[PDB]
Amino acid sequence: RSYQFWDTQPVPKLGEVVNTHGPVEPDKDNIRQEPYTLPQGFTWDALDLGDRGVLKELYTLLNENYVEDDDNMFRFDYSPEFLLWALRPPGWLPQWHCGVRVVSSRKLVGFISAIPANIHIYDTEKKMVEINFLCVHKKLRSKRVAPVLIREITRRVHLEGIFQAVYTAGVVLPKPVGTCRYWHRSLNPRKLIEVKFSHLSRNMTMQRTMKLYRLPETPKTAGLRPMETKDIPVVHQLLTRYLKQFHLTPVMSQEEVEHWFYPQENIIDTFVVENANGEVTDFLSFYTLPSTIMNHPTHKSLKAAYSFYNVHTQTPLLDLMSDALVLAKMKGFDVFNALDLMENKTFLEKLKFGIGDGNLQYYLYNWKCPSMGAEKVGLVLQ
Ligand SMILES: CCCCCCCCCCCCCC(=O)SCCNC(=O)CCNC(=O)[C@H](O)C(C)(C)COP(=O)(O)OP(=O)(O)OC[C@H]1O[C@@H](n2cnc3c(N)ncnc32)[C@H](O)[C@@H]1OP(=O)(O)O
Ligand SMILES: Cc1nn(C)c(C)c1N(C)S(=O)(=O)c1c(Cl)cc(CCCN2CCN3CCC[C@@H]3C2)cc1Cl
Ligand SMILES: [Mg+2]
Repeated sequence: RSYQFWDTQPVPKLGEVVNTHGPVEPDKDNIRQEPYTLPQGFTWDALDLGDRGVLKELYTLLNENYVEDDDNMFRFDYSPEFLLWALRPPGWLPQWHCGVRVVSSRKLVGFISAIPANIHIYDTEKKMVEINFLCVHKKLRSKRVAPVLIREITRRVHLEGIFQAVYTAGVVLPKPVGTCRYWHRSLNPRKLIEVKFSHLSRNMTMQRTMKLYRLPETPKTAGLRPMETKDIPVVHQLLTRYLKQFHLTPVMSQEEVEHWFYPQENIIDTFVVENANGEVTDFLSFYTLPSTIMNHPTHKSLKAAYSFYNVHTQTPLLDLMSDALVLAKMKGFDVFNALDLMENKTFLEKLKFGIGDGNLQYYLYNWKCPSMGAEKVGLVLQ
């Protein structure tokens, strides 16, 4: 595919060999003050997610027009409260919640977001942004609106003095820094087979499959408990030290650790291991993101838990993730999803995860560096 838009952007070309490390173009010392022109009848609007009505409008846009599987059976159902968690971390800016509205009706038909993040990439730490929730309403598709959204968020980020970004997508664009693969652990195999997320091996029965994926009723690790306020510093310490081994990671402040890990029901779960000495030595975490199930008579929503950050120093990772599955099961999740990044390959096959179809490509904007294997990627975006 010849990339009409992406060929114009400061990113390496697909199949460019990259032996260097650094920006593609210099920081811009003058920035376009005027928003990019949209097609006639549409206008920019910064979305105040503190206005419940506006948040609801965004919820609806994404609920109806965001990412679907290739067979149009599932669509992500990001909740309003989840969207607040994902889009208002420390340093969030209202101008980086970038909406497109119809002029006449004010209907929300487009969105893109940036949130700030300090990013470690090989031997460099840079203040960057993370781009997510790029969404164009189905009736506006293939009219070149996404490039305008990308240029406009780029402009708004440039105005704040930031010249690099990190982002992920299911599609191949110039040029991935790394490629990960989704893996899936059945928790409720009957429902997953009923809704055609999984399929029964012609070998096996339903009772056999349920027996195969059965988990204990309680976790095995000594002194596992939910994260509490007093754990914020040590969770930060554990995460900071653990992430140094990977080549692409966030560098979180203690306030960011609080934001991303402190438990919020139906959004983010974090459990810490406090040993017999009273020291916190490990933690596991996973976020809540259901998918709407289209066209099934009895089942309307697929409850999925997503592996977030799991830090081990004294508990074996295999055991940590076993307890993660048990906890997810207890809370009523149908499936536990995880990528093959960080050290996840050490446990996926052993804990009966099955490999999915979807790839997640990782990208940097305006940063040229060698690509890395999935096991060196240490960043998880919602
Ligand atoms: C320094 C600061 C920098 C900040 C910015 C950093 C970069 C941020 C980049 C964004 C990070 C997003 C992170 C996420 O949120 S990934 C999730 C993306 N969202 C969805 O998949 C939801 C469902 N799909 C849609 O809403 C639309 O189909 C979208 C909006 C995806 C495309 O709209 P539409 O279908 O109406 O297409 P068009 O005619 O307007 O535009 C076609 C052009 O756009 C290129 N395209 C297609 N898909 C993607 C994609 N996922 N990332 C980047 N580019 C993409 C495509 O190759 C083509 O360019 P080229 O092939 O001609 O070159
Ligand atoms: C049950 C279900 N519901 N939906 C909606 C889907 C697709 C399924 N599957 C069938 S799946 O196997 O679970 C699966 C698959 Cl095929 C592909 C992907 C690629 C995710 C794309 N990115 C773009 C970037 N964004 C920022 C970080 C992630 C986010 C989304 C994810 C999954 Cl989760
Ligand atoms: Mg379009």
